[PDB]
Amino acid sequence: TVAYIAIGSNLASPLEQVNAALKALGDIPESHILTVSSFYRTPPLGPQDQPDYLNAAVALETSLAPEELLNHTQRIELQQGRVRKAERWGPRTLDLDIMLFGNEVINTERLTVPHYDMKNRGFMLWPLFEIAPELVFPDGEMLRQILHTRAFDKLNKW
Repeated sequence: TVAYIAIGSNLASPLEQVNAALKALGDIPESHILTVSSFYRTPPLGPQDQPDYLNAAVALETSLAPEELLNHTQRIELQQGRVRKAERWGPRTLDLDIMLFGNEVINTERLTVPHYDMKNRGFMLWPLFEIAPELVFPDGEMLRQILHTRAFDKLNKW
């Protein structure tokens, strides 16, 4: 199998925060680094001030349970996905959501393979477009079919 995971960090370090999930995504048991797009850099929020939204795509070979695979990444996000700051570490900056899970669909109260928030974003589809520009979503949708229908502004590489 193979689950398309994403990577989002709210830090401004040389892949110092992404490196944590990068190796952890491949550290997920029953899987192993199969593919990983490049790191992007979407502009801020506009009115306020959002950091370098480093959005990347991944293609792990996780044969685990969509819920466990979710707990795994989520575990790395909270376990080894937090910034350090003296004796008072920071919040969770490491992000890793299962954009997809091979060719299946859940959409349950606990699961949601067809990343309910990937077919409506302009910073989560591009990364996947760098490894699966023609990703045929489980339900049938196409990553390209969404980028062409919305024409989301491309993002620069971090």
